[PDB]
Amino acid sequence: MISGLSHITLIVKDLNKTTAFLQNIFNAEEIYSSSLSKEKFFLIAGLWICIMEGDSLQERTYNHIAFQIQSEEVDEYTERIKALGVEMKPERPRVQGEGRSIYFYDFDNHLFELHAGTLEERLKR
Amino acid sequence: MISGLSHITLIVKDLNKTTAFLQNIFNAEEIYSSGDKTFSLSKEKFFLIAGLWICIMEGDSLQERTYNHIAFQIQSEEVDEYTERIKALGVEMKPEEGRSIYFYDFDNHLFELHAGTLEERLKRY
Repeated sequence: MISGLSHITLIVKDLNKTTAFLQNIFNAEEIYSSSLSKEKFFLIAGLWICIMEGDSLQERTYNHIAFQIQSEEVDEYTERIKALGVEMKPERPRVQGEGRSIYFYDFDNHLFELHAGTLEERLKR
Repeated sequence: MISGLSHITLIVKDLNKTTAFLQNIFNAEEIYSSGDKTFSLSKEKFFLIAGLWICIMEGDSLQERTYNHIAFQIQSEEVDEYTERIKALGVEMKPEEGRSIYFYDFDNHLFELHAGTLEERLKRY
């Protein structure tokens, strides 16, 4: 059986610029630096994230990872995002029981979500 | 502060096919299903995999394959097993015994099953 999540790997054109983005917004903790290729490992809220430098670029889509935050934190995270001038999506339509979320991109078409809801709340079906 | 992973969202062209894929390889557990075509409401399902909340929505598949990917953890003893398990589903596998397995679903998503922990990966001290 699957024990759980091992890690998430992302490809970016500029590793040092992405590093700063991760360290600033997600308080990412760099735990490794290159090797087969140029890469860095970060710990983000317990999750092992791998960033590799490459010219590969996925077209933008709703395929994304979302991190858990608290409702009372949506505004502060919003100010933080605006400050770095990163691109933010507008309010997405949602149903009752679906908490607030903010969406923004990195520099390589990676959509990230900060969700203030709980799976339990969305199970009023 | 970001407390952790909320969920992972994947867009697929055919949920039924993808569902079976998730069930056969990851023992994915379906816990939610919505959608109503006569009401112009696209379908989506929520799955639990080794405790992780995974969301699937119907839409276009990635139009190209990249190295960005999600890696799930397993045991070294289970590598040969999953290798065969995945081969039996007929999906493409990257030959890249063994410590890590790479393969695509039906929508150009690259998955990895990885044996070994973060600690193990960074033992070089």
